[PDB]
Amino acid sequence: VRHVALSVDASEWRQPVFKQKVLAILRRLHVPRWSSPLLTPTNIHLQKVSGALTNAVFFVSFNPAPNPTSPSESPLLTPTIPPSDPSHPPPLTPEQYPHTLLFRVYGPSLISRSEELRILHVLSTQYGIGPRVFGTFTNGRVEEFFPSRALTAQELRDPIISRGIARRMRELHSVDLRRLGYEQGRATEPALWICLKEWSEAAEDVISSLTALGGTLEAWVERFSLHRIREEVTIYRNFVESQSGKGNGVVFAHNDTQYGNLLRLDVELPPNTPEHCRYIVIDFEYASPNPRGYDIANHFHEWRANYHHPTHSHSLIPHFPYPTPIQREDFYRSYLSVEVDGRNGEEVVGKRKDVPADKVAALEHEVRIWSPGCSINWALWGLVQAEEQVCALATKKEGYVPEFDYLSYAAERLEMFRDEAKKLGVPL
Amino acid sequence: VRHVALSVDASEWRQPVFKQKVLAILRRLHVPRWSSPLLTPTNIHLQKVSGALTNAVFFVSFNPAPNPTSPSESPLLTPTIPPSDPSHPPPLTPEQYPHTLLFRVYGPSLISRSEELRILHVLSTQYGIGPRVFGTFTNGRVEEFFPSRALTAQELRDPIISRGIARRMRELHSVDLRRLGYEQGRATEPALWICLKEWSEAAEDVISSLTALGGTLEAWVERFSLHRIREEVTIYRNFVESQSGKGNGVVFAHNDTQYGNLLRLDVELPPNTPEHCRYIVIDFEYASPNPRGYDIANHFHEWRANYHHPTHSHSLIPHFPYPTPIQREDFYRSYLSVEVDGRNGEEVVGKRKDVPADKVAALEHEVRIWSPGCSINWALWGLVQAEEQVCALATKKEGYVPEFDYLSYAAERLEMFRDEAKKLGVPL
Ligand SMILES: [Cl-]
Ligand SMILES: [Cl-]
Ligand SMILES: [Cl-]
Ligand SMILES: [Cl-]
Ligand SMILES: [Cl-]
Ligand SMILES: [Cl-]
Repeated sequence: VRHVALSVDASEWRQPVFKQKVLAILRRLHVPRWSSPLLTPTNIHLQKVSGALTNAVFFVSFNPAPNPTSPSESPLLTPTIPPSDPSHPPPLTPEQYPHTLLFRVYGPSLISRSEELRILHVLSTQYGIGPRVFGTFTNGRVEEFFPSRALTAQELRDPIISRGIARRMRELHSVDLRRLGYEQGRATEPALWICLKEWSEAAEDVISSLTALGGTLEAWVERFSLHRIREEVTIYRNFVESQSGKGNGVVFAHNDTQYGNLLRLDVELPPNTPEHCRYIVIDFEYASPNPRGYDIANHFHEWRANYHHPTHSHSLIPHFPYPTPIQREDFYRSYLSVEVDGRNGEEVVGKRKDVPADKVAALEHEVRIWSPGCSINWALWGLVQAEEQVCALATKKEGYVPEFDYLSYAAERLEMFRDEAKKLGVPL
Repeated sequence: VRHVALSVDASEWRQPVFKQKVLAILRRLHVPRWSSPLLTPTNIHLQKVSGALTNAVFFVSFNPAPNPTSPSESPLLTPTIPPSDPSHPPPLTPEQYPHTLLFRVYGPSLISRSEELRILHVLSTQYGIGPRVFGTFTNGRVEEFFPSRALTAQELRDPIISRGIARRMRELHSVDLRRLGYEQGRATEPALWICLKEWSEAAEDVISSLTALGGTLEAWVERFSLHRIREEVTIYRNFVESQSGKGNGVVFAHNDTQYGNLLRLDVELPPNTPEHCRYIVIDFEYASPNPRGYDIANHFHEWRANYHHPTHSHSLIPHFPYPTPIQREDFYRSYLSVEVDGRNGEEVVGKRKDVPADKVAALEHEVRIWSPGCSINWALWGLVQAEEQVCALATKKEGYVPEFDYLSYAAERLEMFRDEAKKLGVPL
């Protein structure tokens, strides 16, 4: 995998130097067509993909005009081709136009990028999962963009799309964890527990600024009793491990199947290939060993929309419905109808009706047991993202309005955890 | 440009070993996606493109099914995706499916392949012309196929398509011949003359088997007086060089713009990009320095269809009409409305109406002067392809029926030459 030792400043993406540095990276990576010596940075049609939280993602597609386009924001959707100047054609004919790319810029940060790269490499070459990476640069990487778009929240409950999502996760979960570097395989410890320990310690660092001020803000931390969380994780963990239906260890989980990381491929499928195969999962930033019921339960929470992803303060929280018992069963049947022979890797697909009911009900129990974990997971993740809001609140920076209210985000998910855990049977 | 030292036997293209060797070449070339270790030769959906004469050309596209498809013949047209087996999916999801390739296998043989490669490299990197070559093997090369199809004979006279063809040739002709290795630039000797000398000497070798037998076959050679051709080339050459309107030296000519080497690109063009830009020229096997009027006159002859390309004996010779004076003028206006600044390479496109009439009429005279050359060119090329038919005739191989009647092909074009040259003014 090719590498170039150059960086971009994502905060400068609206400036010409950004296109100059992008082009330099594409040339040194020998990205085809983009490396043509006949092009210059003005040929970069640049868009920032909205809804990314941690990292900045950009579309890079071909601008045929002699003068540059202004950079704009856009959703995750195949860029429209910008107009040309008929009197000053580009130096290439259309079959040579450069293809569209995803240009990922890392923020600061789970798994490392160097380990994420090695995993992505195994996933693609041994299991046929993941994007084509043209190369990496100092703080990001460059990927092929296949024409496609993100799903909507409404599309998660479509039975055909839901069926495809269940298939793709099953395919993810059939990856041999040993090939990824986890020596213990299915007996590896769930990444959930390590995430709750690290983020609860960081959460404590963040909210100590509120406590130290006393008064109002300390009262807020006490109203939502944020210090007893460690004592509530441990009680929940002891209940889970004490369950016989907790599942057989862990699998390679995506851990973040919100609709923004689910793609509809814009492609003509082969004859007989089912409609639900045009759907795939993207963005493995959070992927790691976890119980399969955790990954699935997380997806079901994501039916409600803006579960992991926070809501902007100027928008209404979506609130789509959680899947009913039969929609979850449709999901399980689709999920379990796919078997991958571990010896040779062959995938065989069977009828959903032939899945046995004890297998379907056992998976439901797994989901039920791991589902509260997803909420405390994102709750503690929320308190960590609140570092900046807290720092402002503690300083009383005039006129500050946070882009996301992560404090409220965390309270809400913490109460989701406490409530689902109580109704599950956890003595919290 | 990557290279692998392996060969294929094009005569074995219907056999499994052919797919095995194709896959081996794609891996060693590191063709993306095709190099995936999850694929095998049964994933090669293989088609032989019809209408190739010298060399064998194959489509290589993705077969998703566990069992191989049978190899078939096909025209130059984007292969349909063959059906999959829903119970045994391919090991890749659709965004990873390998793209379609052109797999060219050379026959025996103008310019060399090693020089053709260096020229193709200059044409692509400095002028934006030509195919993306993934790599070469011992007797061929592997190219990207962009979705597209060959034109039909009927489409050559469509004013929009004709306009695009004229543009693309102008763009070809603006190439600096010095960048291609021809030190003398526009003063380089026309390749026509070297082709007529070499092929007339080979023609003589071929037809000497007919003469040596006497009787019938010698009478045939005398009926079409094939020995006085050298004396007729020289007379025609002295008339041409004596013309003041012969044009200003030579340009990089394609020399073979039959409809089979003209492509309609299947692509969504940028806004404001004119319809005729979806048309391009392919296959540079015959390209070389020649007078621009020669290349254009050759294209006009090709309006009649099956000019260069022979007709199969079981088919009727097409016989579409030659372009009228105004269709040729439409062609000249479109051709001359494009200027490429030689200093910096910028292309500017103007209105066809603003082309001056003296420039249009001067180009017509160039075409008229060089047009008989095209017929003697293909006539002598025909006598050379007749080696095998003559060898059979001279042996009286029982039941022999030639795939193409090259002897008749050559007589016909030789009389086209003699007739157009007489009506031009050549004392032949
Ligand atoms: Cl590509
Ligand atoms: Cl163009
Ligand atoms: Cl399939
Ligand atoms: Cl490609
Ligand atoms: Cl598939
Ligand atoms: Cl244009």
